[PDB]
Amino acid sequence: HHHMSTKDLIETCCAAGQQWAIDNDECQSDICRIAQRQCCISYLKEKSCVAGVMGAKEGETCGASLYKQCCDCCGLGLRVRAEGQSCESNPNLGYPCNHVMLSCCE
Amino acid sequence: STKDLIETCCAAGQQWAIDNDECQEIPSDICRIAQRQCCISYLKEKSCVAGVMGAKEGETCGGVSLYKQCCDCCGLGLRVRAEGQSCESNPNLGYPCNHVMLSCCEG
Amino acid sequence: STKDLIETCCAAGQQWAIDNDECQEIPAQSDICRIAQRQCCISYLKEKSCVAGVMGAKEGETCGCGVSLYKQCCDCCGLGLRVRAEGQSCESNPNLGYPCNHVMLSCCEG
Amino acid sequence: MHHHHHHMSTKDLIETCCAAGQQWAIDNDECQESDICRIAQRQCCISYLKEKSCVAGVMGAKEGETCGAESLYKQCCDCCGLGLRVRAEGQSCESNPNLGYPCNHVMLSCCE
Amino acid sequence: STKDLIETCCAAGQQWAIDNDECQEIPQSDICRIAQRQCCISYLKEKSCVAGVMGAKEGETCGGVSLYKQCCDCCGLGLRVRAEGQSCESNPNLGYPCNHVMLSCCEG
Amino acid sequence: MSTKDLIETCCAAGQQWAIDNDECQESDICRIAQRQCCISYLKEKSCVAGVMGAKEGETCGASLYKQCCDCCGLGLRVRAEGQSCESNPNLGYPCNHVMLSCCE
Amino acid sequence: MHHHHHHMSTKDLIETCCAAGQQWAIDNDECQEQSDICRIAQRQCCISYLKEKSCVAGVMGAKEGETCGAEVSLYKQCCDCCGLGLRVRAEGQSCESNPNLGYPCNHVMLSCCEG
Amino acid sequence: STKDLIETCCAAGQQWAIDNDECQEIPQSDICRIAQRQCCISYLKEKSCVAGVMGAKEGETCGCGVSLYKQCCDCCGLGLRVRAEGQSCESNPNLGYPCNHVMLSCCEG
Repeated sequence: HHHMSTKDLIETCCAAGQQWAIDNDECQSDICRIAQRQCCISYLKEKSCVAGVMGAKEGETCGASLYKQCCDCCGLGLRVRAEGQSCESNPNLGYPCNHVMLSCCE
Repeated sequence: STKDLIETCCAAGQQWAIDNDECQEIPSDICRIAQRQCCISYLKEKSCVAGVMGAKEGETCGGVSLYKQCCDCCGLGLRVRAEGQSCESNPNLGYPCNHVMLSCCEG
Repeated sequence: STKDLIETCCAAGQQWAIDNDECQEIPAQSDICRIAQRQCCISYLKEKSCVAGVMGAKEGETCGCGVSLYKQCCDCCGLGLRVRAEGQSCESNPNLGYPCNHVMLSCCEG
Repeated sequence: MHHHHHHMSTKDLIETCCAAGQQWAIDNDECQESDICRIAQRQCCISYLKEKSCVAGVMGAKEGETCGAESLYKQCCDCCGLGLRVRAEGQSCESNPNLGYPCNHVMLSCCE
Repeated sequence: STKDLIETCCAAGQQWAIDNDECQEIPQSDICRIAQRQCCISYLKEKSCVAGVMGAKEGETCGGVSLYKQCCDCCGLGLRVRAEGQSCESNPNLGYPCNHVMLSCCEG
Repeated sequence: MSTKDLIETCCAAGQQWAIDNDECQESDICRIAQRQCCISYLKEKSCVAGVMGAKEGETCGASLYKQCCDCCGLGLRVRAEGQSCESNPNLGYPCNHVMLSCCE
Repeated sequence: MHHHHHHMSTKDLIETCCAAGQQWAIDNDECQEQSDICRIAQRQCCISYLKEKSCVAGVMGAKEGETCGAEVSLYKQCCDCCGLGLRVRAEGQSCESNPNLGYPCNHVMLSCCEG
Repeated sequence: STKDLIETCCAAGQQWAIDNDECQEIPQSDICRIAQRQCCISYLKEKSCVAGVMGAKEGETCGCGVSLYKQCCDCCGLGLRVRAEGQSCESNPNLGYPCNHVMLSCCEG
């Protein structure tokens, strides 16, 4: 077994997952596995998203993915800003698209 | 305007999500991006809400579906609440997992 | 239980309201659940739009198949404001309905 | 141009136009019918029709009528039906303010 | 005299407006043709404007030389302000006759 | 925003749109005020150009350019004949005003 | 969201949920039936009731000559353990507590041996 | 004698439990088989129970085998929570054995 509350186990397994994501670029007792996987995936998602945003700002192609999603959503904001128009929050775009579009627009 | 075009193409995307339950064969870059993103967001939020309800109903938790993710994350919050403990925000869990865990933990 | 199902489906409805600004296309499901979902979705949007409406009126905005009470609560608040502005006290008028009466009184008193 | 001016207080105007609205609702079943007056008229007109349709809805549910598919008739029928189903299961009614007004009140009344 | 010719040709233009509801067709001197056309257009404009004002006051949806829509819209501005218990302010940027019509509808 | 302020705001936007772009394609209250102030600006500008055209001896054509050019031309022709100007309100606005101004 | 809160002590909640569990066991023979405290107490009291009942049936089974079974319910266990005590008694030997048999086997063996 | 056979087969069962952590394939008279199985199960039950209790005291939150790990952890947890509230422990035999005993033990100090 383990000798740890459910809250502490979540914290512990979350940190392990993040650490696994940093160590390896992939996310390969149920409570622990869920927290591990979720924190692993979130780290890789946020990283790919930030790379995507930087890609758009640098003029790089988004492709044809959180890289692509964040690149495209940043591109929306850039194009609006380029037209001299003000940015408006559109929650229908979802997360993180809306936030990314606004950030790139402002 | 670009703002109105986004709104228009966003509504088309939502409508496509309702009609087909997928965003793969969806039909300017601005329009295509807004369509796809609003299509995906709709399916994500729908599957997430279903997932939360699943967890509260005692279902086993186990494309764009957040059914499993939201079910799992809700389940974290429920288990902590069931132990009489308070939950703490953990942004490392990501979105919407953190928010869903907290919501399920605090009622 | 039915009570827990109502709570569960109610929270789903509220969550749907927060996520999308509508309850018309709220997505193998029981009537009890569908009713609670829709009703909690609508209540959330009504209360939110109402509070926004009240703030609108107090900030000097002139209001004059959805569920928004923006306009209603703005107008009803405006009634109370105008009475207050004339130095008069308000009187409860339940015929105005809910939440118009309550909102008018609240805006009339302070 | 000459016009007829009146100097009725806002409070009195609200009362007056409210009574007119209610009376219009009673006379005709629609609310097609100064901003102060128009708001009070419409709101009192609509409240009357809403309360009436709501009470009809409650009676509908208690009689076993269908509420409709996918309106205050329908809303109050559905909300009453929640309370009825809970009562039918032998369970006690719990206030749920999240259901809003008048749904919560109607659910409780039909439950108890 | 030129003054009398203007009056004469002006009355002809008004008459043409009444008869035919347009000013494209001419029923001779530049002075006369100009006065005819201008008085024809003015008559149709003022008529359509007054109809537009009445439309707005009667609750009609608003909307060539016709000012029906313009005067209906501009009246509607004044009505809405009046309905809110506020006084109107002259705004010359609205142009003529929009400003005048808005004010008239706002005052009563 | 109050209705009065919204009218002012949307009016100024319309004028600004007219100045920026030479056309008026661009709440109902806001859209009406925008369009009306846009159109008035373009109308007054074309009218003033028309008046200047007439005074410079330019042809009016065979439009507020043409209207104001023609109306100015009435006043010019009366003045040229040595006759005094008389207000004729039946000519309407701005024709009457323009004719008088060009006549005096 | 509005929620209904209650503030019952842990001790009272245990008592309450324990009584519910026992009642459920009496009403229905399963223990399938929101806080962990309540769920634990309910389940434990439900299962204990069914265990003690099946055990007593098992003891009576052994005394009546019934087969215990082969290879929640303590029917078999208590029947077998009673049978141990009966066989010792049948040999004219005195009963000796053997705690290694565990609970309730030891107690049941002794009772059947002496009784 | 029957008594000695019980003791013998009981010790075999215990020994099997110590060697392997199971009694499902416990490898002959009925008396012997019963004693073997029962002593095997009791040993694993008591062991898992004591581990469970220690788990709860060390801050673990536990809420078709023979393990009492979870049961004894949960029951200990009841006693701990009551003690943590400053309240006195009350015996509740309806909780059964060993839940009641374990709850009390964890409650008292």
